[PDB]
Amino acid sequence: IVGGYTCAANSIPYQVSLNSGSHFCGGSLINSQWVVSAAHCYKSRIQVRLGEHNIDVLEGNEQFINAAKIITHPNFNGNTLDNDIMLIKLSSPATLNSRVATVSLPRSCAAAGTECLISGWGNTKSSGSSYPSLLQCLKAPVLSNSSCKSSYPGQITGNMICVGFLQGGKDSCQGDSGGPVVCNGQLQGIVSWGYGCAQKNKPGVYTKVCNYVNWIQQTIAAN
Ligand SMILES: [Ca+2]
Repeated sequence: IVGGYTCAANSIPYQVSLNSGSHFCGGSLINSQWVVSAAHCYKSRIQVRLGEHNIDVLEGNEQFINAAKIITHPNFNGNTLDNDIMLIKLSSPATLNSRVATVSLPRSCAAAGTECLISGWGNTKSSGSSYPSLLQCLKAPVLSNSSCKSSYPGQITGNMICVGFLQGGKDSCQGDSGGPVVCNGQLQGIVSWGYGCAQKNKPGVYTKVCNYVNWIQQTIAAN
């Protein structure tokens, strides 16, 4: 997250880190046995780390649980990033408490202008690199389809939204991928793609979760 602030410890209790030796992408817990993330973050072995704030220190709130099943959307397209969404089933259920909690799926899609909270342990610099140990937060609004499609002509499908700022300076980046965009208590976005991070006139683009509630529910019931 570029241009953000350090979240209060354990204030984002549905955020997960996906780990394969080290943190590589984010995710959100949506029920006790299932995490949702981005399909472009796919790898064959993943450990899910819940209850994290500082990813470099063991703090005593953490649960580390191995993924048992990894399911990418059947129509994910690696060229356009359409349908960039993946579900992970945990090998044993997470135990829900004050530091580990689910986030609701969306009851409807969101209005332009809606304010949201984006979080993750991705890159924090817009020139260079630096990955933080402490979770970072950023508040940003859903952009109208007009501002989003003008930024990326021909590249925005019906399953994508833009959230962020056209002046640059504040955005998600590498390592935030798969993490949550939560607006009025509902998971509306998954960090997906963009041109660079925090560039003027190039806001982040996010998978539009309100189109996938049926797929998520049907996949959970079947597995
Ligand atoms: Ca920790």
